[PDB]
Amino acid sequence: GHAGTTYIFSKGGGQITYKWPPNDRPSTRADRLAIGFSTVQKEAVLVRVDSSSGLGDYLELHIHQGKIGVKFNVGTDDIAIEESNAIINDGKYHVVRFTRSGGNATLQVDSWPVIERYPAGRQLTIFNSQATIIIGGKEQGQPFQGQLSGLYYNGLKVLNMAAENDANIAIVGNVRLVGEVP
Repeated sequence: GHAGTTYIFSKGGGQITYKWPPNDRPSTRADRLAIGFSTVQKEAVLVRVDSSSGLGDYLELHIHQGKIGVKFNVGTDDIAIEESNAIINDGKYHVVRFTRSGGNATLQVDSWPVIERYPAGRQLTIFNSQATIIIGGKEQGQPFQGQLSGLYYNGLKVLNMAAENDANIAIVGNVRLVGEVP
């Protein structure tokens, strides 16, 4: 079930943006991303994390032809990792956990076998100077429809922050906070 803070993204789509303060853009050797979701779409971007202007570095969580996947870049190539064995756009709740460690990565859904990716060509290590976490895919032209919950990225429980009106968060379009239980 949808755990913690939760948002519905509906018809038309919307977007939740976190902006690090200018002087506090982190650079990491390793990344941990986890998010609960539910949707029936074939195509959508759920979470995208971008490095500042002038750098190519990015990390993107998306659904392509029904399957959840991450694609990322740290100076070298685009690296894709995907759970290709099971459609995940069946409208039920699923958790996806992503790990990055240099150019290598892992991905796990609910509790299916862990998927490992090791780019055969050697990659750089650092996600440089992270500037924004964008949630909802509205910008990248592939807007999410459904529920997102329990977003975790490198310490930052980004959905809870939005619910607490963190000064560094901006919410736009058809995005609504799910209330609490009785």
